[PDB]
Amino acid sequence: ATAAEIAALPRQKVELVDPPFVHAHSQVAEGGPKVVEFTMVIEEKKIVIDDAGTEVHAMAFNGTVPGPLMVVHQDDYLELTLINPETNTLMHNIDFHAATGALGGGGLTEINPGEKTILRFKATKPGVFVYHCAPPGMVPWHVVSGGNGAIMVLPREGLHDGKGKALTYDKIYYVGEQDFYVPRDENGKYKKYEAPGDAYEDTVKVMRTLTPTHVVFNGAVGALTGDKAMTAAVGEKVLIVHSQANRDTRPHLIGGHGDYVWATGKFNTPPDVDQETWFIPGGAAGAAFYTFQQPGIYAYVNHNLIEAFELGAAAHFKVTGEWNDDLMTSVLAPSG
Amino acid sequence: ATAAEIAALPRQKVELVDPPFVHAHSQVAEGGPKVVEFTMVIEEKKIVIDDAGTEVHAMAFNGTVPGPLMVVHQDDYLELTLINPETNTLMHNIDFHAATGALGGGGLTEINPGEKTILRFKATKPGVFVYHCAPPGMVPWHVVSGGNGAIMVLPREGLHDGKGKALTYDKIYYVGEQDFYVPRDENGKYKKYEAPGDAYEDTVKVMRTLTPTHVVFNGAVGALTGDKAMTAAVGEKVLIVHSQANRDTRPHLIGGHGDYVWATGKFNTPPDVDQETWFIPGGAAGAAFYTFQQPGIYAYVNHNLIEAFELGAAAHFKVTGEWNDDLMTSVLAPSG
Amino acid sequence: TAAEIAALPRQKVELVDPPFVHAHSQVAEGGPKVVEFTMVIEEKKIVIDDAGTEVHAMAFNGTVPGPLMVVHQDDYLELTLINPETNTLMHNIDFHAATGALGGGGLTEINPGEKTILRFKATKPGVFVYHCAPPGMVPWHVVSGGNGAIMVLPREGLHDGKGKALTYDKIYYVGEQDFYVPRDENGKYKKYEAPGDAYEDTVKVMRTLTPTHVVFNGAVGALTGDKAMTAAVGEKVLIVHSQANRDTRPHLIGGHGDYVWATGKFNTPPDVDQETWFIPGGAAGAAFYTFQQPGIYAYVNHNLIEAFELGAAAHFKVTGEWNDDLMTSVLAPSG
Ligand SMILES: [Cu+]
Ligand SMILES: [Cu+]
Ligand SMILES: [Cu+]
Ligand SMILES: [Cu+]
Ligand SMILES: [Cu+]
Ligand SMILES: [Cu+]
Ligand SMILES: [Cu+]
Ligand SMILES: [Cu+]
Ligand SMILES: [Cu+]
Repeated sequence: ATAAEIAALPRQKVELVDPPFVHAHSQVAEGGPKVVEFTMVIEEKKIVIDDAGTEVHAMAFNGTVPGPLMVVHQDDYLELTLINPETNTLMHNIDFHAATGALGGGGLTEINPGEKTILRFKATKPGVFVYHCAPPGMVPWHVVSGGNGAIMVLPREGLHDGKGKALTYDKIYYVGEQDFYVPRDENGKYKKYEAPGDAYEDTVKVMRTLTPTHVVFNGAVGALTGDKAMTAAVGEKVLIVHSQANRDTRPHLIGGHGDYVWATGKFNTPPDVDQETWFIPGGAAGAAFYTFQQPGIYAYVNHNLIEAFELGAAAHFKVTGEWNDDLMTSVLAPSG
Repeated sequence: ATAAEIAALPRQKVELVDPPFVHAHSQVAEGGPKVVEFTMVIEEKKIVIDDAGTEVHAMAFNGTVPGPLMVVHQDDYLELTLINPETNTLMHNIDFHAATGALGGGGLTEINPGEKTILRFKATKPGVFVYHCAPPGMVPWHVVSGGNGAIMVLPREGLHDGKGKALTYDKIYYVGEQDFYVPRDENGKYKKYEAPGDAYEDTVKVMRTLTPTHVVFNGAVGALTGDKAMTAAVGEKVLIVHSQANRDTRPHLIGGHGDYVWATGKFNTPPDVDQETWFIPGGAAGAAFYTFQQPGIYAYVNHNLIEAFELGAAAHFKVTGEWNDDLMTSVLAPSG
Repeated sequence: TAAEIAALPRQKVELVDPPFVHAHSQVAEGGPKVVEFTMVIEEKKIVIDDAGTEVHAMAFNGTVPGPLMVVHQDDYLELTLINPETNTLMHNIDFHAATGALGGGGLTEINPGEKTILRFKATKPGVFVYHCAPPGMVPWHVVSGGNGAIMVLPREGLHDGKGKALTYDKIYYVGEQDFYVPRDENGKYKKYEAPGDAYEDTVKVMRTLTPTHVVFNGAVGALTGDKAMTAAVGEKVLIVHSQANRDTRPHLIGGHGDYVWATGKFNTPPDVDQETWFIPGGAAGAAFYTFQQPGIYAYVNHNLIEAFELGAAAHFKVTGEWNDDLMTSVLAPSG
């Protein structure tokens, strides 16, 4: 399309919602290509990531870790207004893995505090894709400070399986998985800082060990458990988008499966089926489609169980409905 | 299916065999759906995991690390009797990745010492699947103490390749791979403990490093070597089921290939072909099919070669038969 | 038959250093050939970073990684492997592409002052690791750089899932190396007189499973600056990537993998529209991309700590015209 042609396209302004929720959208595309507009402010904020009061200087797209999921369709234009507020201390930018050229938008979106930019890219490829901050000289530091999220580029005709049967989700959740590298003192205590810059040297030392101190969902230990558990009902079709901008993960729905899993996150690559545990490399997002069959609490985990139950990479689903004794039954309950 | 229909189904009681062997089964299902019955006693026991005599307090399904492979067909019911003897000190349970609901069975199988339980589940999806102990609050500790195994749910029609050709193995082996985290003293020598509980806090410390001290097949360094080497012959078709309940692995047959590899372990997902090295994420089982073409010794390894040759993740095959100079020949043997 | 093999054409090929690849045709020309290669194993000190950090490398053909060898399915690869009397160690070679004798390693154990010639039939199409593998010292030889890759092209060249021909304009080979360099008490990398002096200290670092360096083409920044890879808008590029010991996750920052044989095997259909692909330790993968935008791209292991802190970052410098349909700055950074 020409510049004049793009300028003629319908503009639709989208209002983002916080992970793990996803803003309103249509699975099948509404008419021809549109310029879908989003705005996010990059917020620098202290976050507490565990019950010990451990702090991280987070870089939060739209105020969250991870930043929110943006949903467009293949061949829409994603037009992001990105804003760096005056109260911030650092330059920030954005690399969209979905985009083509200028380091994913990174080379065109470098904003100092008090600056804004507007980037437009054509979403030519269907899938779930990571985005992250990537300032030259400080790339992994910003990323492991929570400066990442994802987008979903839906096929204009919605999702399908390998064979062409439509796959339509009733619910969609976005899990952003985060590896943190929090410096400790000589007593094994996590250190605190009064400015993001103050933690830099200490953090880089920990980063180089390639061993995170915490691995969490939605920015904290227990962020997606208890009250903040994701919800479903027996018979509901759920899509779980999962991203990790820096480090590998192996998602697993304990009590469930991934009926269809785009493990690479790309919708033109046919999904794997009947998955127990899938694998998403650092720097990617994946998506799993499941229909719930049993009510109760599920644990959705990074299935390195040390990472899940020692380091924080565990979420819950709360599922309502009738128990199915055909699928599973206790023939003899625990007894002498 | 109703309770009355299931009650009407035939029962078979299977005798489990120790890994790497697999109990007598048929690849193609004989008859309609059965209720397949297994019994396992969990043993808390001291095991030696290397030639130095390093010991671990293991949690051992059926007394072995890994626990034995259970084999059923799709839409069979698996009915496990699980026994926690009174000589044990901890509660145990079981999560079948093959199963649907109650945390894979974990929520219905919490047994204290002196207790037993019977769990039935419908095997709705064909593939190889991990099972493991998963007691709330102590999940990874039990798993990395050896408390894991696998099952195989064969399609009723046996195995096929991606494209409708039947694949029939002559023999099957199950390689359970285990990451162990053994505390060291101030001179780097492995510590021993009187009771399982004594080791807990030191072991958690090593676990948090995400660096296993040992990575072994069938419970110990070199367990599948010497007169315990796996065997085949030229022309023989071998299925190799491989599981890792906690940590990623990258299986490789040195001198051979994976002709068909269900790297995700799920038989409705078409296998990769002509593989050098496949990838099995932590919390999953995979399976490779190979037809041996050359006689001699092969090493079957996790192809992080440090993990293979320093940490313990190497097995051998001894293969009998005639050498094929077409496939490979020494034109000029090592000479001055 | 014996005569049929004996009668097949023999052809000598000259190797070139990574990231470049020797002359080859994508579509096989004629029937099966015996393609002849020669490599001299060089034990040599190499510098791997900007602080002058040294490794006693084992370098097939004098390079880390060793060079890419290219043949076609059902060709034979016939390698003459030479271990100079000036070397101190025995070496051999395991071809993951080959069948038997531990990939060739059991037939190629050559002491200093020896050579050997190995022939194998390249029965399966794909990119495959090769590495040194002396019994009992396998990982030490591999993490000292003694590894490379080969490509076994389908006789009919590459195809997509629908069997449409994929023809590259150029090919690069990125060999990724995990190094495990000992440090003294003050955190300074140690140096050693002979390779064997470093053995015990090196194995200690190896057991932490934590590399000190993760590099492309044998050194931090080897494929950046005046040594960036190059392309033009519209140009079709195959990037072959190997890691003989440790997982990696390649990502073309600014680009994609249009077709990615993540397993490296050409009979396994490629994944498409890839953001970041995954290559397990002990394998090679291949990605096909058609550049759409000019500029600098970063080609990385997308554990960004490995990429930017440990060395796993390369560049592409791409010429041609910007495409505003694909991407445009609507409002440039402004106060
Ligand atoms: Cu940034
Ligand atoms: Cu940032
Ligand atoms: Cu990225
Ligand atoms: Cu247990
Ligand atoms: Cu347990
Ligand atoms: Cu599990
Ligand atoms: Cu060597
Ligand atoms: Cu050696
Ligand atoms: Cu190898």
